[PDB]
Amino acid sequence: KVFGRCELAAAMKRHGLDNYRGYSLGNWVCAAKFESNFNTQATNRNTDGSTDYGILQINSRWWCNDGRTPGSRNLCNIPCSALLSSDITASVNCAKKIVSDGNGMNAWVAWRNRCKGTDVQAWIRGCRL
Ligand SMILES: [Cl-]
Ligand SMILES: [Cl-]
Ligand code: NA
Repeated sequence: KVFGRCELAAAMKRHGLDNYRGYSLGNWVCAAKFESNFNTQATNRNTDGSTDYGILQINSRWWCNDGRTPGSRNLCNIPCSALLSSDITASVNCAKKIVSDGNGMNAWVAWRNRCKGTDVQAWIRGCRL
C-alpha cells in the first residue's frame, strides 16, 4: 500500500508514535517519506547482504528474519515479510524497539540526513489528527 502523507500520520498517531521517546509525529512521517516513499512494499538490499523492509526500511541484520541473512539477529521476533503488510502495526511495534535502543532515530540514516534539524512539523501540516 502507498500511503498518503496525512493518512500515514493518522495511522502512526493511532499506533502511539506521536512523541514516542520524544520524537514528534513529523519526524516519523519524514523518515517514512525518505525511507520508502510511503510504500509498505519497499525493499532494498544492503552491501553486507542484509535487506531493508517496509515503510521504515527495517534491516534484517538485526531486527527481523528473512531466512537469507546469515548470522543475523531477529530482535523484533518477526519474519521480515510481516513488515511489508498494508497494516503498519508490525513495523510500528518494531520501530518502537529500534528507537529505544540507545541511538534514537539516528538508526535511520535518511532521518539523520534529511529530517534531523529541519522543520519536521511541516510533514503533518494540514492533516486532521
Ligand atoms: Cl511534528
Ligand atoms: Cl541519506
Ligand atoms: Na495501518
